[PDB]
This record gives sequence, structure tokens and C-alpha cells, in this order.
Amino acid sequence: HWGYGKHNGPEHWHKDFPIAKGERQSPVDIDTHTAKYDPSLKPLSVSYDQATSLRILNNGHAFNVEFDDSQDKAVLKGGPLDGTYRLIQFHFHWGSLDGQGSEHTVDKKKYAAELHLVHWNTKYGDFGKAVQQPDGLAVLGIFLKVGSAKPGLQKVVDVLDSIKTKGKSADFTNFDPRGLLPESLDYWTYPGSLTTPPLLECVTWIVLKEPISVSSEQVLKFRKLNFNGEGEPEELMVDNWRPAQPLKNRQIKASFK
Ligand SMILES: [Zn+2]
Repeated sequence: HWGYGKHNGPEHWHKDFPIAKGERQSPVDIDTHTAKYDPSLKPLSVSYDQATSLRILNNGHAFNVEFDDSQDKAVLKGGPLDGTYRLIQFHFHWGSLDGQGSEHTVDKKKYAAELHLVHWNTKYGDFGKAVQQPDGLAVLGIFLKVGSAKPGLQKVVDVLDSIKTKGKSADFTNFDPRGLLPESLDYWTYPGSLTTPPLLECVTWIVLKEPISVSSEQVLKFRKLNFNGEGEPEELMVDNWRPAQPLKNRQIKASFK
């Protein structure tokens, strides 16, 4: 099956998922000088006050913090979006070392990690229907750099020991994702894809300019997770990022001057 190794990593995914070589693949390098300021772009509206987290899952490629998406409780709108997108899950991508781990890059800079808050367009009714549409998802991407601790991340860090291996889940209620946001909601946006199989071209990407800081100890705990299942040979869950893909016929727009 697909993964992040020599024999099953990103350079192999096109064999099972030919859209890997498509016209709107993610992630991309954000060339800050070429991104055009678009005064028509609206402020992002992040409404997470009623978010209901339920569970955290090690799915063998990352860990997902899952939300109740059976009502408009945690929604993204505005920015480049038409209509309302409901939060379903967030997860991260990270490196074996602090000098790599992000999926998007900024003028070729790689951050230590990248947070993806995944939302689906309510006009398609369910996540599974939304991923079949070119405007089905909105993913809010936030870079992580290593420095000061992020206090709002620590509850996530401390549950990871309970989901070390693939297929383990734990109850994870009352987690407030507002504690993972930077101060500024300035962003870049472009049309792209899921960054893991099935690589569907269904995402409006919204990548925040301002990173969050996490401590070395916080990211070190991400790197103790395992790709393998319990009682299998230990393979540390590190370098679970897809590198930048060709921009092709796309424009990256900036919300800010
Ligand atoms: Zn992701």
C-alpha cells in the first residue's frame, strides 16, 4: 500500500493514483514575489467557538483529531470561499528533523511541520460527496516552526502515547482548535488537491502566512508515533509529507499587501 518509504512513497503514488500527475496537485511552493495581492479576497471567517472534538486516530499515515460535523458547529467561510465549509478533522505533516516536514514551502523554505484543518462544503451534504467536486473542500494550512511551546497543542501531544500505532484511537473531547491559530489570518490561496491518496482535485487551499511556534519537545513527541501497527516492526512516523508539485496553469493569490 502507499506510504512515505523508498518503495511506496510519493514518487510511486501515480501508479495506483494517476491523478498524482494531474493539473492541480498539492502541495506547491509559494513564490511570495509572484503571488498577487487580490483586493477582492475577503477576510477569512473562522467560527470554531462551538467545535465538538470527539476522537483522535492514528491512521498509519498521521493522526487525525476528528470533529462532530453533523451540524454547522465549526465552520470556515469568507476568504476565497463561496458558502459554508464544516470542520471534519485536523492533522499534521512533519519531519525527522526540524529543517523539513511541511508540505507547502515558502520561497523554497520548509517548515518543521504543517497543520491541515479540513472542511467540506455543506452544499454537497457529506464529506464523501464533497471530495468528488472541484470546490468540495477547504483546507486551512498553518506552518509550524520550532521555538516557544504552543500551549494549545499540549493536550494533543499528551494523548499521543495512547495512539502510538496504526489503528489505535482515543476519546478526545472538548479540544478547542482556536488554540492552534496564529494571530494573523493573512493567507495565500490556490486551487489544488488532497496531498495523500486518493489525491483528488477537490481542495481550495488557504495557507496562512504567519506560522505558529511549537517547542522542540512537542514536535519530538510527534516523531515517537509509529506508522506500523502494534506488534509489528517499529517504523517511526516521520517525514509524512509530500513534496511540492508543479504549479502548472495556476495562480496563487495573496489576501495581504
Ligand atoms: Zn494534510
